[PDB]
Amino acid sequence: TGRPEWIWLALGTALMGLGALYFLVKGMGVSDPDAKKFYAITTLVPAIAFTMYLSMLLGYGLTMVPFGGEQNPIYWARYADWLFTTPLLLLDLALLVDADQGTILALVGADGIMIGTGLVGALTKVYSYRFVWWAISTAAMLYILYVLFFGFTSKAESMRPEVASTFKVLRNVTVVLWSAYPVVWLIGSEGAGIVPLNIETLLFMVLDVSAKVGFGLILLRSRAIFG
Ligand SMILES: *C/C=C(C)/C=C/C=C(C)/C=C/C1=C(C)CCCC1(C)C
Repeated sequence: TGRPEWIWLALGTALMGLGALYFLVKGMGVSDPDAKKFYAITTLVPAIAFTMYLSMLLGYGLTMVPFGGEQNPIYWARYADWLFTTPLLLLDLALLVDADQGTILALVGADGIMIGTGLVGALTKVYSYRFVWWAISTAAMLYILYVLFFGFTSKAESMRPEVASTFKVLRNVTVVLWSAYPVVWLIGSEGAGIVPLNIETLLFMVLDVSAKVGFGLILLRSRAIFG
């Protein structure tokens, strides 16, 4: 096939794999129970991303959805990735500030809605309705971000500055990166079709890698993960 976006898919696969292995190696050397916890969660994130990037690289996770008078290429494998990686990242943040079970449940649920409606919208055949689903998915993301900024930050204040400071950074990277996804979707292949798929794939790999390996590197190198 040789689609123009394959190089970005290859680069995404490469970076997710390397990040996974490094986390795995670093994770199985640590003896601390809590640290192990964070390591297992944070290693799984890029591990899942790797498998999906690899699949997409190999020609799977791609479907032609008709709308706008065109046969649009929609990479659905992405949602198969995010469905499990986004809530896991959320869990990492939750465990960090000792969030309550109710909060976590609500965050993971909002996250499920976000990815769920997101895919439904990415698959919808009525052009205008694609944006209705997109709209609901974004509303869910804003809820998650609101909670992370207003809820979590507040509880991270019962933690040690080292932990509060680590969370702030992770929270910040998350707010900035996550905020970008809906915009990429809106102007890319799933939306307005303004930004071409190859470029679109590039933007997604940068955000994905930053949000997983970037996030992991920051979290795992901190002393805040220790019991
Ligand atoms: C490793 C992957 C990460 C951190 C992915 C984050 C993804 C989002 C915040 C995605 C958000 C979306 C919307 C707000 C609406 C349209 C569809 C999505 C799923 C692209």
